[PDB]
Parts: sequence; C-alpha cells; structure tokens
Amino acid sequence: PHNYLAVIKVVGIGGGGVNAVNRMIEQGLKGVEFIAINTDAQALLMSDADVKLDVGRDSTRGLGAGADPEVGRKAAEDAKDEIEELLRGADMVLVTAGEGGGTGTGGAPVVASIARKLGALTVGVVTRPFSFEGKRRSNQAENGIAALRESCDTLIVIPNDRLLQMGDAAVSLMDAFRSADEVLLNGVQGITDLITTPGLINVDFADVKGIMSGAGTALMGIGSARGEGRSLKAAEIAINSPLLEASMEGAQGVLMSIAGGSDLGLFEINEAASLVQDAAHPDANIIFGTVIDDSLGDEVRVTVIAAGF
Ligand SMILES: Nc1nc2c(ncn2[C@@H]2O[C@H](COP(=O)(O)OP(=O)(O)OP(=O)(O)O)[C@@H](O)[C@H]2O)c(=O)[nH]1
Repeated sequence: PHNYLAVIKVVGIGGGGVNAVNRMIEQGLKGVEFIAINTDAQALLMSDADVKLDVGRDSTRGLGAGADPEVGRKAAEDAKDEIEELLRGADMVLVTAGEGGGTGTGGAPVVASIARKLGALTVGVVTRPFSFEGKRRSNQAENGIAALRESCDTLIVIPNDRLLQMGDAAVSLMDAFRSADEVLLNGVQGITDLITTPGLINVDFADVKGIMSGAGTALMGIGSARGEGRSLKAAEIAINSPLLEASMEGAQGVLMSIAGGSDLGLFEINEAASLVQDAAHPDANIIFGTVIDDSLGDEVRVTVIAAGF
C-alpha cells in the first residue's frame, strides 16, 4: 500500500448545524474542509466556514424555512448542482444539523443523498431537540431522522434531553445550546481525528469505512479523566454515558477512539481497549484507535460510537 490522504468534508446545515461547525473552527478541528449551508442569509454571513452557500433564494428571499421541512428539502434539491460540485471527489462527508427546524431537517437528507452517489462515505451527526422546545419540533425532527437514515451509511443521533443533566445544575438556555454545539463536535471529532491525527494505534480509512458502511443509526458516548486510572475512568464514563442510552451491551458495531498526548502509554491504551471489548456484545465488531493531541495535557478522552441494535 502506497500512501493516501483521505479528503473529508464537514457540512453543517441549518442554524444548529452552522453554529456547531462554528464551534469546530474555534476549537481547531482539522483534516476537514468545512461547509456552512442555510436559508437564513443573515446567519450565514458570520459563519467562519471556508465555504458558505444559501439555498433557494427565490423560495425564501433569504429568511429561513419557517419550521417547514418540505421546503427546506426543495431549497436543497434546487441547489443540487452547487452541492454536488462542492463535494466532488470526497472520500467522507459528514452532515451536521439540529433536527426539528425547517432547512436542516429538510435539507440534510438531500446533501447526504448526494454524497452517497458521489461514492463518499456519508455519516450524519444530528441532535434530537430538547423536550422543552415543544412537540411539533420533536415530531418534525423524528421525520427528518427517518428521511436521513435512508440517505446515510451511518446516522449518529444525540438526544439533547440527556445533555441537560450530565451538564450542570442550574443551566441556562444559551448554555444548553452551547453544550449541544460541543457534543456535535465530539461526534464528528470522534470519527475524523482517527483518520487525520492517528496516535500510537492508527486505524486506516478503510477499517472505518468497513464498520460504518450500511451501519444504520448509531449512538455515542463520551468521557474524560485525569490522574492515574484516567484511561479506564474515561472509558467507564463513555460506556455509561446518558447519550448512549445504555445501548452498549447489545451493539453489533462499535467504533472507539481514545485521545491523549504523546504521553499516552501502551498500558493505559490496553486497559481501556479491554474494558470496551468486555462491555460489548461478544459477537460485536469493534474497531479501535488512538488519537494524538498534546493540548489536552493530562486529560484523556474516550469516544464510543455504537451501531446496529
Ligand atoms: N447545536 C445547536 N443546535 C441548535 C442551536 N439552536 C437550535 N438548535 C437545535 O436545532 C433545532 C432546529 O435547528 P435550527 O437551526 O434552529 O432550524 P433550521 O434548520 O435553521 O431551520 P429554520 O427554522 O428554517 O431556520 C432546534 O429545535 C434545536 O433543538 C444551536 O445554536 N446549536
């Protein structure tokens, strides 16, 4: 095998998607070309993405979609040519969005469908809305997730409800949607940083493509720790993450990443790798990799993507 660089693109769509891509920029996600997409023209113009694109100006005059998914879709199908060339020749496209709105919910299945005809491995990373946003938002989101899982290879759904504790005690509204911005970041960063920033144990691109092709919907767990025993306290928190909905024991596909400085020893790596093979189904397919980040200092971060129940 000669050397090969995987070209990876991360497209946020809708306000929620673009706000999260903004958080990826600020925290320095790399190896990836960012792409913001919205109908709100005002919201696009402070996206810090390398590529922006408004959809169906005639349809909206640049106002949004008014919480109506079926026009959020039509705006994207009539930018299909602009999208298909923004993504020409990618090996992996990740679609981010908060689900429940109009453009994200409606547009995301279209982006993902385009990336999958282009032969790219297409992974969706989305949130379920908070319960306090009403039932119409929850119904519309559940219709977008159904639409999108049929246009993806893997769809990671994150329940915002379980961020609320697992967060702070006295959270605020602004804080809550900030938390959801970092979770989406943890979702795509958990995946891409295996390809683009491998550590001691490096997974190739085609191992990721193997477990994640046709995987259906998936969930995620995160955890972090410092000190001695850091690697398996973090891996413990990841297996028991509210975000994972205790779905670990019965998952047939699992992609795990452990992130740490170059100070990360083989022994730490091995105990965390063992604790997740133990907590997984015995017939489960597990692919696992180390990630190098000298900026976390003492902290170790574990991330678990579980698919196919
Ligand atoms: N991660 C993240 N999610 C958000 C944010 N704001 C809202 N959301 C979630 O995303 C869902 C809908 O996404 P929005 O961006 O608000 O709606 P949209 O996709 O832009 O569609 P429009 O309503 O037509 O603008 C909401 O129900 C929230 O649960 C945010 O700032 N960050």
